[PDB]
Amino acid sequence: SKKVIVIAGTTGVGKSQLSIQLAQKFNGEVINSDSMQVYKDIPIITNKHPLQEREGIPHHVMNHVDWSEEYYSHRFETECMNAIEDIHRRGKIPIVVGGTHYYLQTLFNKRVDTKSSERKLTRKQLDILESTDPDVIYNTLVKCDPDIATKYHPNDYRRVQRMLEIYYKTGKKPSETFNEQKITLKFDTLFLWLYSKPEPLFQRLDDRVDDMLERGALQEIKQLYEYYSQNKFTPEQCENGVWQVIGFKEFLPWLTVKLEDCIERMKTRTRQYAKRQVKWIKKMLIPDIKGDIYLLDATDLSQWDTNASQRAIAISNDFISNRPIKQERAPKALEELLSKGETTMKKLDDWTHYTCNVCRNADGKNVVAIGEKYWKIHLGSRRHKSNLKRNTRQADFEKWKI
Amino acid sequence: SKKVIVIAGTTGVGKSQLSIQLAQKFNGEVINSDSMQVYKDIPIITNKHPLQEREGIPHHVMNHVDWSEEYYSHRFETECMNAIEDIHRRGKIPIVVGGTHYYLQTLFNKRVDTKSSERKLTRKQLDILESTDPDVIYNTLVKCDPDIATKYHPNDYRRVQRMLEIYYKTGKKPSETFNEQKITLKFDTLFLWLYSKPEPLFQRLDDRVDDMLERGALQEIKQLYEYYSQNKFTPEQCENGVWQVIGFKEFLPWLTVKLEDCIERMKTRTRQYAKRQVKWIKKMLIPDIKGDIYLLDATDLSQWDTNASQRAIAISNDFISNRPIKQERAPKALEELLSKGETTMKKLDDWTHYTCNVCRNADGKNVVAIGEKYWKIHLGSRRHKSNLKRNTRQADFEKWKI
RNA sequence: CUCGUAUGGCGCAGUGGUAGCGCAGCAGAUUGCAAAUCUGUUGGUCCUUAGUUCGAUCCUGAGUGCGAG
RNA sequence: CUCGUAUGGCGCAGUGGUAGCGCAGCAGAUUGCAAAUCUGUUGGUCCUUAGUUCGAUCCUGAGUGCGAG
Ligand SMILES: [Mg+2]
Ligand SMILES: [Mg+2]
Ligand SMILES: [Mg+2]
Ligand SMILES: [Mg+2]
Ligand SMILES: [Zn+2]
Ligand SMILES: [Zn+2]
Repeated sequence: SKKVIVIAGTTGVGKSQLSIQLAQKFNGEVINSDSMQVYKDIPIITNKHPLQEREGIPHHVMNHVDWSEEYYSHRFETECMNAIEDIHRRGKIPIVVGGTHYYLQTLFNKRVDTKSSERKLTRKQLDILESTDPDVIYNTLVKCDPDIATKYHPNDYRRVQRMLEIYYKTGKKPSETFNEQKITLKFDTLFLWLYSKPEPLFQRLDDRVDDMLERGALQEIKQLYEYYSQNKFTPEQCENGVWQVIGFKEFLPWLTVKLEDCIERMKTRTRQYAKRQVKWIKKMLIPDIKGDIYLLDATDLSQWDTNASQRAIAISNDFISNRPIKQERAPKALEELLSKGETTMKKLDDWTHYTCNVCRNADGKNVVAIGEKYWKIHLGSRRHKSNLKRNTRQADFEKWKI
Repeated sequence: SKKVIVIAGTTGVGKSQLSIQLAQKFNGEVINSDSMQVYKDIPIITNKHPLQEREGIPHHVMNHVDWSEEYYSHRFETECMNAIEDIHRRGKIPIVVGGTHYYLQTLFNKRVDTKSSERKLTRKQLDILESTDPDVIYNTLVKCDPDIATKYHPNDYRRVQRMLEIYYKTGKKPSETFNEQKITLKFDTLFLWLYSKPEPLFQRLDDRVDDMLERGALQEIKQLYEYYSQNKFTPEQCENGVWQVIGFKEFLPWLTVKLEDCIERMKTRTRQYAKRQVKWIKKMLIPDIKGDIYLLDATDLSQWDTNASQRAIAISNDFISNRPIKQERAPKALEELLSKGETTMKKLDDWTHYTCNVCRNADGKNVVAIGEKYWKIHLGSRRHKSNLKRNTRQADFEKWKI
């Protein structure tokens, strides 16, 4: 009965705090899921409650990757899948905690294997793959497997390129692979959503940036700018590694109310990450695991012990005890959060493309709407209204000539 | 990949009526589950849509059994599995329905493989298995694997006996087998719960019995008593076959007011089945498939086309189209029906046994409560109150003699 | 006119001293029998009355409801 | 009292004919980069008021808040 407990949510609710209670209380090792904490030390700014608070619970896939390195999906795909191994073969229950919920796709069938195949990537194929022009690599995909071709935009470099590579290396179009995909989840899992109202969670996430300088956010980033030298690397790769952490790039140009230049920006970047996190849980995660998840009202921190702690244990208990849970799944307060309307409903289903002939971006290309709902939006945007007006307006230069 | 569309619900909405609407628009075979439709003709009373409005839709597992045969959970566990095969390899899709929701338990990993190891039980083992006394075969189980032993009552013949046979034939205790059981479901499934209010569904189920005589319920049962005469199946083989169908035993005295004797009884038996059906879906099915099911308000039959038909297609559609459904999963009206409280909550979790020393049934044995909740109930039942009262009295006289 | 019977929603057992069984109902169970099987439990205080009595559902008479020649 | 000056949520441009830019904010995508990357979009009656001009956000008269001796 390979069971696995997963804690999802925005930072500022107590995930790395609950993962501790649900650790010894049920014998488990906590795995990480932050495309930041994996980088050697440099805590505080990268968030990670002091070691003397992990209650001796062996964490995995975190604090080990070197600054002058890059962390990708695959990396976690194996490093995580691996930690689960050890934790399992040790009668201990894994507890995956993390903000990059994209990585949660590993805990269940959703990845495309691309290594066991030796499809000789002929020169002609690579030239198309490693092409400088985005539309030429797209049209190629449009031909072979036009299905998946529509699910993406002709400007989605990373995406279109990824799909074609799959068609080439595996031979079998990626459209079919998905049409007959397991989608099931490995190891019986228990998803816990430790959510918190936006307004408060925001006020907290900001006072968290303030009191973040006191703990030594200064030295943190300062010790970060130090590694910046003795190596040198222009923004050609100095914006994809530890560099992303909130506080580095903010004081980067401020080191070649001037304080606000970095303060307000930091507090902003934080919220953005949060907002997206929620979006991914609501539009991706939840819908995929078919609304099977348990919310935890973390809005009021003065009731966390009863609204998130106590509640968590109970739920987590029956989960491990192989006994069906009796918990309502979500407090009446945060009830709509799981409703199809606040989740799956926000998804996209109409992929039919649309092209506006009277509008185009800087790249010269005409605008490309995807979906009736959105195609109709463009046709109503000031943009379209203006181009359409000065169009029929530049035409009125004929009446005054004929 | 291979998908299936089950249709649960009592017998007073249109499960068979809708199983057709979908089986066509989405191309599929309607696998039956009702343990009554699986008998040569005799439909007018065993209920099963006539070929008239059949619209040439293929129906499996039904009408293939003869009056003289005892159908069980295995013959279905095989026939169904086979029927689905054909459908899956014929460019179609299984549209399973049925009334005996128990059998649907086969649509996933649950049962044990007590076939591979056809090990022969030593005389000593069989003697214990095929014992006449229920407590002696139970104590045996209490010893080897006391875990599963508590999940049952010392009077649960069929149950306790079945568990022991699993321990013997497989060697591995049934307690562990369940503690590490898949529980997952084979083939992506879509459960549709075509429910309807109790009051109305009852009024309908009864006018159903009335107009049931007109279609020829008389000849139906009459042609049933005819098969009775041959070999004249004594009350030995009268509860293991078509015999149990409504009308048979009901009108047995009408062939050895006198009309109500069978009328009221019939209408009653009907409701009983319905009530239990709902309970199984609410306490068993739903909880198991983790509240993943779609209700369909069939209370008002004047809105069926919109509340059950239209709605069903839509949901069914995205299901097959491999697109996550956007349907609210259950109309605000019938909302509590899926709530943990109206389902999983009704389950039993405290299995600790309890014995009353002042109470015993006809079998002589003392009462055996299972679970605090219920142990406390017994301690307050009139039964206990009386035995406890007439006890202190016929025991206080001794306290008087001296 | 002759005679028994006249108890939980219905069909029944039963004792001078304060009551039961099955059906139904409610409820739990269900990992080859599930329209089966198992388990628990809510309803009467014995048609009405006056007496017979230390006290009657069970005793006597009667008003009354059914069963018969 | 004499001069600067107020343009969408924040900061800035800008033209005689009825407006932009960066940043926020909102929305969609995501099956080896995801704190990435891609795509779409809502905000102002250009301070108030009165005039020359056919036209006023940009010219002129004061009007009001803000800043300057
Ligand atoms: Mg933390
Ligand atoms: Mg007396
Ligand atoms: Mg003044
Ligand atoms: Mg922006
Ligand atoms: Zn346009
Ligand atoms: Zn008792």
